[PDB]
Amino acid sequence: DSEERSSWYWGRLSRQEAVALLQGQRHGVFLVRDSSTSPGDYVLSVSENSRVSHYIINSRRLRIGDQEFDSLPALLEFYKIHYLDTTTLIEPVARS
Ligand SMILES: [Cl-]
Ligand SMILES: [Cl-]
Repeated sequence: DSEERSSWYWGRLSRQEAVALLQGQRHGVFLVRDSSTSPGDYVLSVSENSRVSHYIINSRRLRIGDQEFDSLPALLEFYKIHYLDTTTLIEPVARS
């Protein structure tokens, strides 16, 4: 009913732009961007291991590795609770 402030979703953001935003952020700081190469898919970018990880989300059916979810919020919630490689999702990257 009411529009929300922009948060974790950045639409069609390049990998380079995602890195610019996330490099140096505390581990678990993240965003989601549209796939640059595969219409319909997404990428979860997250500060991790002192660098930036980019997890491919393949598409009510969203798959990351061997884990499937029925929505992006569900996927993000799952990885707030469960580790990816070395981090969980903590919070969306802040906007200037
Ligand atoms: Cl950290
Ligand atoms: Cl931030």
